[PDB]
Amino acid sequence: AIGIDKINFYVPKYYVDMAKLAEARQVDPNKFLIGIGQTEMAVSPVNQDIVSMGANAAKDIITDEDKKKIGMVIVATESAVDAAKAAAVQIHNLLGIQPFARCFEMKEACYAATPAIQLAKDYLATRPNEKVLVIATDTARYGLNSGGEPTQGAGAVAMVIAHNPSILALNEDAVAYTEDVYDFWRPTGHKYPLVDGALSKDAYIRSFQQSWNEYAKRQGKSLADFASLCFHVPFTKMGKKALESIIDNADETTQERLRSGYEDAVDYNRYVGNIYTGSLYLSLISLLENRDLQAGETIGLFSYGSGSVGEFYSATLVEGYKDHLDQAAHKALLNNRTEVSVDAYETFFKRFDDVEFDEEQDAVHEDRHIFYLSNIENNVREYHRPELE
Amino acid sequence: AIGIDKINFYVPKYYVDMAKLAEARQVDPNKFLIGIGQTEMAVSPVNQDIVSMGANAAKDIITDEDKKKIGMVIVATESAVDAAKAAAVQIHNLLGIQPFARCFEMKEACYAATPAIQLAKDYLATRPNEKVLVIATDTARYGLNSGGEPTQGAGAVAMVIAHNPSILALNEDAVAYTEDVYDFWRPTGHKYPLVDGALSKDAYIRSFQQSWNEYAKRQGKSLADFASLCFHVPFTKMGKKALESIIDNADETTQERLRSGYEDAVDYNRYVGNIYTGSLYLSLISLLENRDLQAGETIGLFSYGSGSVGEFYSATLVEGYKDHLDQAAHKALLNNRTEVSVDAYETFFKRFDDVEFDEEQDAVHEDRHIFYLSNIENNVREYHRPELE
Ligand SMILES: CC(=O)CC(=O)SCCNC(=O)CCNC(=O)[C@H](O)C(C)(C)COP(=O)(O)OP(=O)(O)OC[C@H]1O[C@@H](n2cnc3c(N)ncnc32)[C@H](O)[C@@H]1OP(=O)(O)O
Ligand SMILES: CC(=O)CC(=O)SCCNC(=O)CCNC(=O)[C@H](O)C(C)(C)COP(=O)(O)OP(=O)(O)OC[C@H]1O[C@@H](n2cnc3c(N)ncnc32)[C@H](O)[C@@H]1OP(=O)(O)O
Repeated sequence: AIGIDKINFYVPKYYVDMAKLAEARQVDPNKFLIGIGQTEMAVSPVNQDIVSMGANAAKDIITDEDKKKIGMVIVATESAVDAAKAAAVQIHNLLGIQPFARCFEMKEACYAATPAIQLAKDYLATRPNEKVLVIATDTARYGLNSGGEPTQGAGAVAMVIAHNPSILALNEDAVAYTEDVYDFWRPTGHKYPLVDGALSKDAYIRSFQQSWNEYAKRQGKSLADFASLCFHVPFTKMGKKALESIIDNADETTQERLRSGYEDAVDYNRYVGNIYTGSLYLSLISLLENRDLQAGETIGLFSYGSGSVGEFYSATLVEGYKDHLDQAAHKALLNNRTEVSVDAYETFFKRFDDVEFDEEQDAVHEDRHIFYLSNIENNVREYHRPELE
Repeated sequence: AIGIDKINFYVPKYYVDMAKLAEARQVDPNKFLIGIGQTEMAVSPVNQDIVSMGANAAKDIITDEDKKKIGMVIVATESAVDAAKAAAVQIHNLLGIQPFARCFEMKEACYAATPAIQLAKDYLATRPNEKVLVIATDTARYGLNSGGEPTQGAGAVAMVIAHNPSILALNEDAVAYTEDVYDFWRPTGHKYPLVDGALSKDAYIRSFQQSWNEYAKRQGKSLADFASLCFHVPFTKMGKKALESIIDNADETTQERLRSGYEDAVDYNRYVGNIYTGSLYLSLISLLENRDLQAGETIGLFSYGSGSVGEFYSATLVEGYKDHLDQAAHKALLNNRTEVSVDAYETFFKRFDDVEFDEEQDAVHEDRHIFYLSNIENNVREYHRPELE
């Protein structure tokens, strides 16, 4: 079998409380806490870009041996910093991976990490001793006082795909569905995306229904065959709606199971926000660590990308997977963050726009053990490397 | 076997004479004609963006049946018009391909089309009744009076990867090489790339030598085993230098053959210019149509992307391939172009920057049989479809 052998995520060291944001936006806190279903929003300091967040997510899961066996490094993102040079090249360099490897970026809104791991699996079919590093990294920025502001987030998820995976085996049953729609897009030149709220909800649910129907038809499967479903989520309230529209015809035993699985799947996302390409895989991490699924059981995953493309596929938990997760490290990562006021968040937000460095405000002295953007000279980004190196 | 079943290209209807450009830039025409090795530069009218050029290259090689069997549409480019929505979705829509397919963009400077076709092959290994559509589309724009201006170009190449290919079977011998270098890049916000001419040449040649060396070592092969080599062409003279750097240690018979093959390979490129991700594949088309290679003979290909990543692989000619090429249509495509003066070229260029439509200057009435950008309303691009539809 081939699948996810290692998985880990990284989010910046700051966050803003959703109830506080609500107060500053003149709305009932519950609108955010319950309406959209978010509790804390990740805030990006200027010294963390998609390159440093991606490297930080991958550094803890690649060993010296892995550095010699990784044949491809794929970065999925819709928050690129260069129009030509793939961020995968910089991360390949920063992580010290062997030179004979392919590095490139994949793009299609928040759907990109899925074809990356699926194709990584296909690439590995004939290479039992090779591995593939896939990194989903993004900064969901809508703008201050914008309609999507409450759903903002930032982070990166790193996955090592290989034979004899310790966590999840990817099955060969994926089915995608493409339909040209303008629910969310960001033309060249625009700092923030153009959104069509109401329309983005309909497109999202339709893509899911269409992909699931085709999948169920081709595999002769039904919801009852899944221990749990894991979806892409712009915010937890949106994911709940998509689930309810599909399990509307499932048995009661199945509905209780899938509804319960969902809450475990979006646990971590409630404290980070939308991280685009990484949202589905952060939810996957949450599900695996917060729920106690049994080995051999199957999970159904739905990946979505505005524009739009949807894909439904399944994976199977591998025996002993619990021993290969980093639950303590993950809870620690989220708990070790510092809450910032809304005014502070707004200052960070404005500085990120212009990439205005400030060693004091980002408190870089505390980041000795991680990768971070230290400066830009002659249009070249310079990164600080973990002290351990 | 799996490989290229069909391949076609499209360049815009205008071009500027290199000798004319030289005179306008106050330099010896031979500097451009012999020095860099370019005769005509493709000029982009505003009604041709990467989506329409890509659709125009694929339309002539997609049959009704193909539309039903294409399960993946991959667009390689470094000239994207949206930071989130993959241009593959628009092309998928324009070409009328069946809904159950994956659509996404791949990026890594001019290297992207290669991992696209290599992964498309790995993807098809277990899907016998499916095909993949790969489209490399770009507009190489450096800026009026810039250092790279003479090497500008625009166009797209479309390839259908399938089982039992009619033209080329892709072998399982690819080896890539990555090395972080700032020879050419374009930070977000920059209209034109930042280049380091001198450095970019050495980076190119080093990547080729490192890739070739590892490939020769792994496959136990030598240049003498190739009927011809085909490489990425920023401009024909650059490819000549790279080739000369390695055939030095080759027999007289092999040097004559590879030098001769090179001239055939860059024939079409002399009249188009650099088209980034599509350059290598345009050269491949040129080689196959202008030379008379025999079935079973092997071609060695070198793909390069600044940043940088290089890959060397081989493919074998399929018996009867000549009957599956479109030399007549290609010669006609290049011949039916209209030369524009340097003044007109500069007007077209400046208009392209701001996407300022001009039905008369772009002469859209002549474009009834092709796809083209007809307008942009509310940040949404509208395209005209061939009348035959
Ligand atoms: C972006 C991607 O990554 C791609 C995708 O998945 S597309 C998914 C959707 N798109 C996005 O996420 C883009 C950004 N989204 C947006 O534009 C907006 O954030 C949004 C439209 C999703 C919501 O913004 P909004 O309009 O201000 O809130 P609104 O839609 O009015 O509704 C707020 C919710 O809180 C509820 N609510 C209102 N006041 C409340 C209160 N006091 N207490 C509790 N609930 C309350 C409302 O009933 C509503 O829930 P429903 O789903 O039952 O209607
Ligand atoms: C961009 C990608 O897609 C990635 C790659 O492949 S990177 C590899 C190539 N890089 C690029 O294309 C980047 C963009 N290009 C550039 O920066 C520039 O166009 C360039 C550096 C390639 C050349 O620009 P230039 O400086 O104006 O021309 P210059 O370097 O002076 O030399 C012109 C050539 O014509 C020759 N020449 C000069 N006058 C001549 C004359 N009257 N008659 C004939 N030959 C003449 C020169 O000797 C020279 O040839 P060689 O050096 O190879 O012997």
